[PDB]
Amino acid sequence: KADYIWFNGEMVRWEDAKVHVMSHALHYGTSVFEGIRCYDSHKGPVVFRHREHMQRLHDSAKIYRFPVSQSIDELMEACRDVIRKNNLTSAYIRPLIFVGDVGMGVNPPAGYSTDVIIAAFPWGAYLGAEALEQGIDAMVSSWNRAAPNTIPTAAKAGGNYLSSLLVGSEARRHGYQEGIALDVNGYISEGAGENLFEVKDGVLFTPPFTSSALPGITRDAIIKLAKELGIEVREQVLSRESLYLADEVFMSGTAAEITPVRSVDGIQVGEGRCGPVTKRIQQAFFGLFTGETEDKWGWLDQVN
Amino acid sequence: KADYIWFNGEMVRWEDAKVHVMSHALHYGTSVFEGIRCYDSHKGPVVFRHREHMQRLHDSAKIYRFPVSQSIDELMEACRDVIRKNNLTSAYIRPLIFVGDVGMGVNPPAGYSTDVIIAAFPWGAYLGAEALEQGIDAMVSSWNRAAPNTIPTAAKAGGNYLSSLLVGSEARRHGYQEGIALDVNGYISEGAGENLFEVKDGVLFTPPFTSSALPGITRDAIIKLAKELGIEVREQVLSRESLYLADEVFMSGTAAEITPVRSVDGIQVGEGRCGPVTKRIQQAFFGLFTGETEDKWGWLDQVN
Amino acid sequence: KADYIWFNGEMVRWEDAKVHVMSHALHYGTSVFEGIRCYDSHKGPVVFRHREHMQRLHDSAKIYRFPVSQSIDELMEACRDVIRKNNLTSAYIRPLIFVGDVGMGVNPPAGYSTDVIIAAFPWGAYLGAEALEQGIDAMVSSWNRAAPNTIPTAAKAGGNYLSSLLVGSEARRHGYQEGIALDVNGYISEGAGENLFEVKDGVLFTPPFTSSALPGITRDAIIKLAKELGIEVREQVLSRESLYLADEVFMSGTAAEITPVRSVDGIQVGEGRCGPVTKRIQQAFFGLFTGETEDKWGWLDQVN
Amino acid sequence: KADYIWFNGEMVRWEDAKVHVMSHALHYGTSVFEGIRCYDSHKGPVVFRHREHMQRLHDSAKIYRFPVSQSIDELMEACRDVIRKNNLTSAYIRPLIFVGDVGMGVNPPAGYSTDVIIAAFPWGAYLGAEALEQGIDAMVSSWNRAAPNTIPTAAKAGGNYLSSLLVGSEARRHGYQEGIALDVNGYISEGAGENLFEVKDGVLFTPPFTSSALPGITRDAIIKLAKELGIEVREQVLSRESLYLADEVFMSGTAAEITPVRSVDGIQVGEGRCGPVTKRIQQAFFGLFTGETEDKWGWLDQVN
Amino acid sequence: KADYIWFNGEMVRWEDAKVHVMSHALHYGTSVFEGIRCYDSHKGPVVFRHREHMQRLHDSAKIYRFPVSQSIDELMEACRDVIRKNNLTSAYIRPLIFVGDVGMGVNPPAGYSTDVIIAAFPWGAYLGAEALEQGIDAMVSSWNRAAPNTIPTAAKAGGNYLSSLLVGSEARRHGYQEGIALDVNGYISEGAGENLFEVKDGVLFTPPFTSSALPGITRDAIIKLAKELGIEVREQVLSRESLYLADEVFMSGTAAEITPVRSVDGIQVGEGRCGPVTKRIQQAFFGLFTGETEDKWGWLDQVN
Amino acid sequence: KADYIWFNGEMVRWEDAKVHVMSHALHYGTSVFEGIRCYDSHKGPVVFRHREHMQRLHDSAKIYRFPVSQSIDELMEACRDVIRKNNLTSAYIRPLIFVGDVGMGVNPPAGYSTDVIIAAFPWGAYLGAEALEQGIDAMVSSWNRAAPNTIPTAAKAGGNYLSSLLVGSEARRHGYQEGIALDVNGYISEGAGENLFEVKDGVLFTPPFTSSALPGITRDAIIKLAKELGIEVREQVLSRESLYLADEVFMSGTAAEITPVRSVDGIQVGEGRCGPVTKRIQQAFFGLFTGETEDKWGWLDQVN
Ligand SMILES: *Cc1c(COP(=O)(O)O)cnc(C)c1O
Ligand SMILES: *Cc1c(COP(=O)(O)O)cnc(C)c1O
Ligand SMILES: *Cc1c(COP(=O)(O)O)cnc(C)c1O
Ligand SMILES: *Cc1c(COP(=O)(O)O)cnc(C)c1O
Ligand SMILES: *Cc1c(COP(=O)(O)O)cnc(C)c1O
Ligand SMILES: *Cc1c(COP(=O)(O)O)cnc(C)c1O
Ligand SMILES: CC(C)CCC(=O)O
Ligand SMILES: CC(C)CCC(=O)O
Ligand SMILES: CC(C)CCC(=O)O
Ligand SMILES: CC(C)CCC(=O)O
Ligand SMILES: CC(C)CCC(=O)O
Ligand SMILES: CC(C)CCC(=O)O
Repeated sequence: KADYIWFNGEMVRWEDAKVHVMSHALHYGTSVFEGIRCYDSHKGPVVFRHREHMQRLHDSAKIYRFPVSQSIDELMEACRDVIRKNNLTSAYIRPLIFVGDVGMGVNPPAGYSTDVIIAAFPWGAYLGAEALEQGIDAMVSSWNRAAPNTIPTAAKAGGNYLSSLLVGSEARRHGYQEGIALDVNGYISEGAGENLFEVKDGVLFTPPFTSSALPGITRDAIIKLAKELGIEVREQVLSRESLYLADEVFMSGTAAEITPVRSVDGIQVGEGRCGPVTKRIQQAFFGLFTGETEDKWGWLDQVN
Repeated sequence: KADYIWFNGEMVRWEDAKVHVMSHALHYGTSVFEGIRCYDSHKGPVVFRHREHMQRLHDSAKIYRFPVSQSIDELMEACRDVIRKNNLTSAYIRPLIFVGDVGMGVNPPAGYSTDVIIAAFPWGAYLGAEALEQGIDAMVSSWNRAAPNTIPTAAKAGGNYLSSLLVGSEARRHGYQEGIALDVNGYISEGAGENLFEVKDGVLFTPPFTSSALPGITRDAIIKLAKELGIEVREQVLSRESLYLADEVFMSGTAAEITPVRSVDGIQVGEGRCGPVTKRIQQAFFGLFTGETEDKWGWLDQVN
Repeated sequence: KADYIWFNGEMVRWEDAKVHVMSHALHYGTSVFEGIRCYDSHKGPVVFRHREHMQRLHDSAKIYRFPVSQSIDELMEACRDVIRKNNLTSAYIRPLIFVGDVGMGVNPPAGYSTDVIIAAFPWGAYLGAEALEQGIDAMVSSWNRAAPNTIPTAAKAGGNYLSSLLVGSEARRHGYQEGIALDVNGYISEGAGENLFEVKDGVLFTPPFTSSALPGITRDAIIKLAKELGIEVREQVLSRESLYLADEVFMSGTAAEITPVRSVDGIQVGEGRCGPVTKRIQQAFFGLFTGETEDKWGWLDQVN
Repeated sequence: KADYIWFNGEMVRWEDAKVHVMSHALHYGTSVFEGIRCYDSHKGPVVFRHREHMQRLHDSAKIYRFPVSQSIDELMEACRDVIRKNNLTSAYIRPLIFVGDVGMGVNPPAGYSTDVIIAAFPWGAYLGAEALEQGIDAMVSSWNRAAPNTIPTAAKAGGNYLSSLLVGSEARRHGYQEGIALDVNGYISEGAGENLFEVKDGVLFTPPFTSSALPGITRDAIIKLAKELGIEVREQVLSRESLYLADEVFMSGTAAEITPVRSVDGIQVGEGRCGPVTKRIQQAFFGLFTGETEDKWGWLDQVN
Repeated sequence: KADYIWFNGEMVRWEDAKVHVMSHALHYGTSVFEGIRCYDSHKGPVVFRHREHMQRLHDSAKIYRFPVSQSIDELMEACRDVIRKNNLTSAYIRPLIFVGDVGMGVNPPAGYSTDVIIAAFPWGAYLGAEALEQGIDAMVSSWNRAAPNTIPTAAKAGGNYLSSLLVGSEARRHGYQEGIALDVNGYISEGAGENLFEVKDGVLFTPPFTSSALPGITRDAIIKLAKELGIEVREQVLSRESLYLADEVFMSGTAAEITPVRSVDGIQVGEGRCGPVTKRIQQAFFGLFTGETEDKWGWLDQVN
Repeated sequence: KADYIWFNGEMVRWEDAKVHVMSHALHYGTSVFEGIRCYDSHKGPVVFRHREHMQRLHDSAKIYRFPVSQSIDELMEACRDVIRKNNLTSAYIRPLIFVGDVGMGVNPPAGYSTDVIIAAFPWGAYLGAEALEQGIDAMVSSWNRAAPNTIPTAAKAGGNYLSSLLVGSEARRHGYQEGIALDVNGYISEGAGENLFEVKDGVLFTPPFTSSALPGITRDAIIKLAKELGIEVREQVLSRESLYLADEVFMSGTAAEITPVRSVDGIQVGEGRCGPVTKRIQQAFFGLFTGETEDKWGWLDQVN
């Protein structure tokens, strides 16, 4: 929780950010969202890969043809505003575009417009406080992720999350911290809400987008950092068994950051601790906020 | 629109039926809903297959493990209440169970409870005023319906509708009234929001639930009425070409009722008008509210 | 070979029935055809299920949207004409509608019309003289039949036959008489150019159309005859192994008529001879031309 | 149209290039063909990648086991002959090998031989005169391309085109210039008769042959030219959504040459005009016939 | 354990029934087996559906082309002998045909013969003592059963069980008594080593063999018993969610007999105890050994 | 055959290495094995990639959760011992870990242990004496290899071989030396018991592990050797037709070593003899045992 929320152009007090119960998105999952993080750094509060997330918000809405009034720059300025306004140095930002109080027909009437919301608030490690250091225990779920030409997995839309709910809850019900989903073909897709990486003989592996895996921005950052460290990266389809044969395995995401996976299905991964390559990558990633890692791509956007 | 909405046990003015913008269902599609119809009949206002719809509401919530405080009888009494309170003789009722203002984690915290809403209001023919008589022009969509073990198609959940949105909007964008989706295997599934039936040589055909088709209550009623009329019904997988070789084809649903399909992909179906078997079924269905058709199953629930 | 061929409305001498080498169908497989048989019977020459084949010719062209000038009755009269004209008592008739000398673009220009041809000539048993009595040796091919929503298997079109060529030639190259194809899922579809039936514990089994099997008219006749004989018929998906466990197995088609399969992949079927149920069915089928079997459906069309 | 056509070794007047209506290829799609282009250049008339096309003609025939009497050099000499004989400086050449007047059995009798035809004539831009400059509007088809082990997509055979007909006609029926087909898995295959390329962040992307995409010779030329220009090329499986997120997208083929795609499914691609990378490639391609681009591979075959 | 084992025609003492460690079956899973039960009844010791099991033994070996020296009658006689010789009144019999000490090449040399073994011994309820009365808790496995045309699921061969090991161990590792596997399409196949049945609205449902389910002999008996009791049986494909919506669910097998399933994935089935229809079937089944159920089919084979 | 076999830590005479007929592995395919080769070289008897094979033995058992008492070093020491003890200078070693005489339940009781066996003996070329020089004739099988998430293809387990038996026996039954299997998608997987390679335009191609191909150690060696020779290697999915268009094709495996394939399905590959690239690779491979090829990786383990 925080003080204000940007709602359609104006800062509104948290308690007043309400919407009608007949809002389209509540009944039909018609919304698109993003997960962005603001980190306190050596240059003060900074939003990580800000433009890239806002660009993806526009891309997700474009696929579903949701009209967006605000431009990427407007959304970026609004985001910074929310952080200053709430006096946050570090936080989790949540942009949400949704179809509001329009008719009850599945297809909204021509000429309608969407409601936009940007909320910021402090949020710790998604998979746990000690998760980044010690790693987590994952389980391969019995539920598969969406098939290729059904519900576009490249779009970060609300309705998609019924799948993540099923995958993740099943893992947690059995004592695990997160669940790993396979696609309809039986290959590794990704975790319930985070991308999956494997390390084998010093080489980094990740499933392509065609494995029903969302084009993670953290995923993209890791691939670029790895190339700077001189680590070979291979984007290819991975079998289920590969999880038991890999030297290391970890998950990535905005909320999950970079979490090591110490075991899968009760089978220990390597030494059962955070691996050496995962460590190098974590150090290089968090080094961006200390100044140890040079921001060569302009991933740090100053809030001021 | 109407005057009141049942919200968590009490009648609230329509305009005051608001919910926080950080409600789980707005971000993750975590909601379950129903479509029920109240018809003005020879016995006064009557809710069609009321218990069955409320039973399915509980079933959809059960699959996702959403806790429901209200029993089927409570929900039924609340439904009748909304209709009387709003002075409606005929209307479309919309029960909605959703995960409210709880955390932002995909998996709701233990001990949470859902919010329930029941709204009633007048609503005409989903596919058009003259649709029931003249029929509509459908198009086979380029988007497929959800694969079998991904997002359960037997549950009527909010997030599911991103698919119906894609299928339906594509058809309407090209001049058609509705779109027909095929499953991932290339077989007929159903319309964007209505079951599909075909008539060939006096025999009724419908895809099974395993074709990613939701277990329609109108679909079930039609199969039962058809058997009363002495019409053979075959529940089997159907190829795409069957739509072009069928003597008749129609759609079923609570909102769509029984709508004839006069053409598919520009190819005329039979005579290009409502067929004889579809006619028989329409008369038998609507006859329930006139008294011509005996309600042998107890499908009519008096509102009083 | 015979004397005349019906070509676009007029009887032309066989040798003169030529068409330009730039005819669309030669380059793009754009043609639809039928296989019909005329049998010498107790009522004289009679065409078997004449209207049904002509109706299917129209259906196949309809799916591909090929314009057909002739009506079903015109085509039927033309067919009878060809048989009388050539003095045939028994023969194989071959109706062929194809896209002729039009442009070279894949999609023919609007307003074009198709060329129609009807040729009749004597033709023995497709799988061999002794095949109907002793049976044949079949082999399951390594090539699969067309997937569901790619090239419609319900249409009897020319281009489809590249598949039948592959399936059938492979079997014959290895010493077998015919090849049996599986669909993309690994279930039994049908032979290269004939439907497949299995007999197990007195029950008849056949794959549905959804197994990429063409809706055979001989197949349909057998199903109806079987029901008259009090034989249970089950139209369901069949596994590959079922061919080794079945008591009997046979193929059906216009050209192949009813051919028993004595072995599959070197594994003998039952006694390695024509089975009892297959025999009953053959007797009932050929009995239609002797008068022993009453033509209750009007399958025999007199040529006069 | 032109004056002569090479038919089985000798130049025949166009109007006399006839074949019997009972030719195997008319009924069973048993033919293999090529699309070659002759360009007027700085070195006079020149056939683009002549040997490669004739080599593929032999390869397609080899897969189906069609006997070819003519060697690659004979076919090349005959091709040049047709161009000179018809006084063409620029034209579209169409080599066609087909199973002629042999029996009516699906499998041709042993010892048979095929008929060969080579026709040349002027032909403009396949997708339109202004298509190369302005680009076209494409639509993702509801029909999928052939599954992997059914009808070999690597062979350019006649029967294959029933699929291209379905995909292309559907697009044109809805106001689009061309249709893009997905494979049975739901991934991008290619256009109805042209390969598909996408540009994203300066990188070129194309589906592999395993996506049911024919090994285009223009496709191969573009990949080689791109590498000369220092553009990274990635041959990988592509999701349907990628078409909406791509900076640029274009089609390639002998008849279509290099056509930009300005929109897909009503969604604008980048700027809605020919993109910068597509431009570079177009200039480099057409530069071959001006002398600006050095023919390092020996792609230009002088007709003389 | 017992005193003797029938080994290649002769009664050998249990302790001496050894085979070389280089036996083909030990390295390549090349064996076929059966599970048969001998019950103490009102007619004394009786082997349940003896011939049917031995017939299936021959069928499984036939699929793999393993040569069997003994006829069905000899194997039945041998089975009865082992039961008498070991003084058993009730027991579990295990016939096993395997490729013995032959070469190390995958394909055994021509002219080889198999080794046959028949061991009998007392064996309680597979899923537990109180499992038949109380029911068990099942879990849907993350591992799928063999695809249709890979390793024939209709054959009861040794190598198949690597799959059952994976499915069953996963369930037991999480606190469940048995695991339920889905096929590659995402539909219900069966338990790790027992067929699956569902009861909904008084109707019995079971997946067909094409769902990668072995043709259970107990399954076949239940279907026939149910028809005697006037219970409708439907053999059709079932979705995963159906397990949560079913009134009752139970498993069948020789070793498992008829075990009720009180919960699936933590979701209670009906009342959480053995259901009414399951009970009727159990009573009818076990009634065969008391005389209450008339053996109309000749399922009880006297040992003497 | 040889004199001794290492059995659970002790050298036992060949004839005495027996196990009970009720051993779990005999009935359920519950075993894991390796194929290793000892070559007579310039440094004396040497085991090729010894550690890698023993490492994979542990990996296969780990996937199935079979407990292994011996460490990789103990197994390597045991392997060398057997070779010395049997006075072998060149041989084929066969390590086999299997579930022994434990209960008859599919899941072995907790606390059980496995039996380990290591047998060594002389063994010639798997596909024939002159196969390495002349090449073999292969056939594409009608049986497909295991689907992705069913029975893990990355594990070299006993039960897997029912598939290899079917694929290989079918080829041999038709006059071929080996069969090539496609996966469930219709793409090339590998031979019945050896990996598959293709050479096209001087480039090496091999299917990835996700094509249901086991991670061959010989396959891995060839890829590394090829990179040393400056030959481009591409690990990608391959279509069936690619076998007919390839310049060269060969198989790899411990027992098969490097065997050229001169024809596939009766279609000659290239020149019909061992190709140039295959030859270079063979010479480089066998050169390791002569000293001509430097062992840069430490692949040769001295027996002493
Ligand atoms: C958002 C998301 C991720 C993480 O992506 P980032 O862009 O790295 O935040 C991973 N998986 C799924 C399913 C997601 O929706
Ligand atoms: C609700 C629904 C239907 C219609 O079902 P009824 O129970 O008859 O209202 C059809 N298809 C989908 C996708 C639906 O959600
Ligand atoms: C025509 C055909 C048949 C036979 O059908 P009939 O209508 O019985 O002549 C069977 N299979 C295929 C592939 C066919 O095209
Ligand atoms: C011929 C063809 C192409 C274009 O290939 P080019 O060799 O470049 O002429 C593309 N797609 C299909 C289906 C084709 O047949
Ligand atoms: C043997 C078996 C069964 C049970 O079959 P019964 O003939 O009833 O003993 C069920 N499932 C599998 C996988 C089996 O092997
Ligand atoms: C063992 C095996 C191979 C060969 O692997 P190598 O490690 O090279 O011996 C190939 N295919 C299969 C199916 C195998 O089991
Ligand atoms: C809520 C998360 C599962 C998804 C967005 C993120 O990674 O922040
Ligand atoms: C909007 C509709 C598709 C909802 C279901 C119904 O009420 O029929
Ligand atoms: C030629 C045949 C394979 C097909 C048509 C028929 O059955 O007559
Ligand atoms: C008509 C075209 C699709 C043929 C291929 C080409 O010439 O490009
Ligand atoms: C272990 C069991 C699954 C074997 C088969 C049976 O007896 O039911
Ligand atoms: C029989 C062989 C396929 C076993 C593995 C090998 O040694 O290559």
